[PDB]
Amino acid sequence: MQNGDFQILDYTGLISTMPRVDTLLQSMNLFTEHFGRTTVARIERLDDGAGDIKAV
Amino acid sequence: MQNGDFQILDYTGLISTMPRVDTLLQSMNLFTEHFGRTTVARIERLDDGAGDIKAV
Repeated sequence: MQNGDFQILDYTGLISTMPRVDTLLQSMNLFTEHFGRTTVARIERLDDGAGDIKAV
Repeated sequence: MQNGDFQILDYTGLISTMPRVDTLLQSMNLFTEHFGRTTVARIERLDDGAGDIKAV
């Protein structure tokens, strides 16, 4: 590596830094992946239960 | 050994001591070594990150 016009110098190394990227949620694997075709999706719900019987 | 000029003495060997020499820091092998040619050294640093992609 070149120093001033009439002098030289020795290059040593490179230092690099980058912010951390988190992957905890990815690791936990709580999300299921679906590969569709369109840009619209449907979800179906069906809720059921029961009541109480009165004397007659 | 003789004493004065006509008597004798018993010799009890040598006694020697030396001061401390601490190598705890050196032993850990923390530092690295680089050998070059000139008297002036350069270093280079590179910083990189990421961006917050939005929806369009």
